[PDB]
Amino acid sequence: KIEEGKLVIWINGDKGYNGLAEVGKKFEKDTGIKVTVEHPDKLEEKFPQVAATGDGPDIIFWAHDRFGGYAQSGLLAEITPDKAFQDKLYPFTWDAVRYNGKLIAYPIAVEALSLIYNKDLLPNPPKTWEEIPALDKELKAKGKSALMFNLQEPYFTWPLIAADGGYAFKYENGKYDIKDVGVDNAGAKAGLTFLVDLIKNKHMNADTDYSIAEAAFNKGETAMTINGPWAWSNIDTSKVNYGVTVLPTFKGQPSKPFVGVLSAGINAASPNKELAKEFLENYLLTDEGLEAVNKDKPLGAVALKSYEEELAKDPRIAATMENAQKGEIMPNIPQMSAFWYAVRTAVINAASGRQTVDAALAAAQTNAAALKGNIRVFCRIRNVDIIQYEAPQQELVITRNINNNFSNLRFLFDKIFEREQSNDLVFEELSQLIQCSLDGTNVCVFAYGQTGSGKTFTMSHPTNGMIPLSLKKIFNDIEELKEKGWSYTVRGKFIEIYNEAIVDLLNPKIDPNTKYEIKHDDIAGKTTVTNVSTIDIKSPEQAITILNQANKKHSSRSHSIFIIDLQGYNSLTKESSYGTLNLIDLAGSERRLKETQAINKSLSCLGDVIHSLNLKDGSHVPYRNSKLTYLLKHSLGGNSKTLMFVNISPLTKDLNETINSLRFATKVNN
Ligand SMILES: OC[C@H]1O[C@H](O[C@H]2[C@H](O)[C@@H](O)[C@@H](O[C@H]3[C@H](O)[C@@H](O)[C@@H](O[C@H]4[C@H](O)[C@@H](O)[C@@H](O)O[C@@H]4CO)O[C@@H]3CO)O[C@@H]2CO)[C@H](O)[C@@H](O)[C@@H]1O
Ligand SMILES: Nc1ncnc2c1ncn2[C@@H]1O[C@H](COP(=O)(O)OP(=O)(O)O)[C@@H](O)[C@H]1O
Ligand SMILES: [Mg+2]
Repeated sequence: KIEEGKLVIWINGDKGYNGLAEVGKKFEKDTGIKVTVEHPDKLEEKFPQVAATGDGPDIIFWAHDRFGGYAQSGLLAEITPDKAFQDKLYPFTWDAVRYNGKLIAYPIAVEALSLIYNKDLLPNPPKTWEEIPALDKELKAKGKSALMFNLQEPYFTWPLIAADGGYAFKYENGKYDIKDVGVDNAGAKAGLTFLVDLIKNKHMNADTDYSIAEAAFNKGETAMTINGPWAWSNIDTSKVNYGVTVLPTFKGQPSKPFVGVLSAGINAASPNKELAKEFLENYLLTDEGLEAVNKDKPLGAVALKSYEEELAKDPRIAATMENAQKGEIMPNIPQMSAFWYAVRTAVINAASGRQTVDAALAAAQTNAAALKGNIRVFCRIRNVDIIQYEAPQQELVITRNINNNFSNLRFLFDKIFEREQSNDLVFEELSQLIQCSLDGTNVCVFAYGQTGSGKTFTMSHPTNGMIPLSLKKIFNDIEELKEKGWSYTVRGKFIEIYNEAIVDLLNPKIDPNTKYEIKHDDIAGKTTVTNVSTIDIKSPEQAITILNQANKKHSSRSHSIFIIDLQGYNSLTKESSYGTLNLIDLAGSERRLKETQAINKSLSCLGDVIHSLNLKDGSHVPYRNSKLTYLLKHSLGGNSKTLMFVNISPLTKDLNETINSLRFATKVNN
């Protein structure tokens, strides 16, 4: 638990935490209340984790964008400033920390990105992004470079991506429309394409991160960088004469940075809430409190009117607010984290050359929007006492006549297939996902349910199972894409997981000590299993034959995984792609004890993993916990797409296992 009678504070490592610690010392000196300031890594991810338990800091600092999520999860206390105190802060800063009509944090300062330039290398910085390549060539001839900035965090790249029309959520009326996302529109593609072109032309390096960019600029090696107010003090102590100015325009339009309000929230589980308020209102949010923090790392444009007025003629702060005015305040809705995770992955994938700009943003768009989503769950009622069900719009309602009362259990699916609806109709939901794989976005297709429910019929029917149809579709699409300069190779692996052991179902290695280790490349997001044999697929018919034979050999008590790797190269654009389609026929889920124990653990872990992924909020994803999830790690996370068929029997006698299956389903569908 949290210690009553103390304050523990968490703030990010890039802010002036030593200055903040000074404030805590004054608070301790006056009140006897000890204040401890900490800057743990990934604290914005740890907070929701520990605070869910009733642990964590009394006070948490972060930009306002994260706080809506915390509030929706009940992790924050409503703050209670009176009107005399509210009047001391700008109204627009109070707006940033209001969620569902309630104030959920104290606003501290307004932050936006600006262009920072070396006045000696570059007396007249470029007004446009478009000039940068030529400027870089000139500087390179003096052993310098034009621009270096953090490319790992979408916060830094977004202003360019937004310039020509990109946006997170359409703003119409009160509400941000979580169904209208602007991540893959023409504006966003244009911006990201420009960024990627800079990298292709060697004006920037895909690997550049915060530390690299900072050392480069502060050492006088690059002429420009892009950063926020917190970075100024390190430049002050450097030898560089720098200026802070408006970001470059793109296609004549201003870059639009996301505007953040550094905010301080109170842990709902703190037994120190009144003390936290005294500290925040009477010590931090004062001229002297803010100056202590500001002198450590600059805050930007502070929320406190008196001190803001005092610093207003600082040209760096003026530049900050000009860029701010041109950008947009960040939404604080829980969905923002989904947005950020999605865009982070897209940018990294495009910038590194692993995926085209279009394909990267397409996948991020889907992950970030409340539409079809990344994880799709379907119920398939096998064709056939038959249970009494209705499938209204989609909802499954099962009615039991429990001697002698009427029970109605309800379950919500993306779609429900039932009597005689063919494999060809079901495959229409998987069909468009094939193009995703060809574009390098990974895909998993699971069939789940009790033995007899129809998993293998769905996945492996020799004419129209999901496997044969997927192979058929892949080859059709590959042929069409030749017209656009693409050539692809198709490789398959067929493996089985039984009681946690991997068996190559194609080439069963003979050495008894032969190991099948799952080995990830967390850089490229690739995975191989040591010693599993791969076949080069020349036709669907060929692969289907091999798989038919490989089967000629228990299946109901193990996972069967068919892994198709798609590798493309385009001779016209010189681009590359690597995508994986995983087709999984799961072990039966029905309730030999070793088998049973292992299956339950595996299936339960699968559900744990999918559920967390669906929260898209950064909760822990325990891939290690099973060979299945560990194997499929890089086709489950990121902007990967998953399809889950929950197969069920229509027989009254199977009602209990059907209900178990259906309950698993609602867990993974969120
Ligand atoms: O697993 C991947 C990574 O996940 C973690 O980072 C996430 C955050 O959890 C998300 O909250 C989000 O971050 C946003 C952030 O919310 C937003 O306020 C802004 O961050 C600025 C910040 O306002 C500013 O004050 C200053 O500190 O710089 C920040 C940017 O670095 O923008 C963020 C997005 O870039 O998204 C990220 C993922 O992109 C985790 O921390 C990472 O370690 C992890 O790699
Ligand atoms: N939707 C369906 N329509 C008609 N027959 C089916 C359907 N699903 C399964 N079957 C039949 O039921 C039997 C058992 O199905 P199967 O796919 O083996 O279940 P599981 O793999 O889940 O144990 C198979 O012989 C199959 O032909
Ligand atoms: Mg089967």
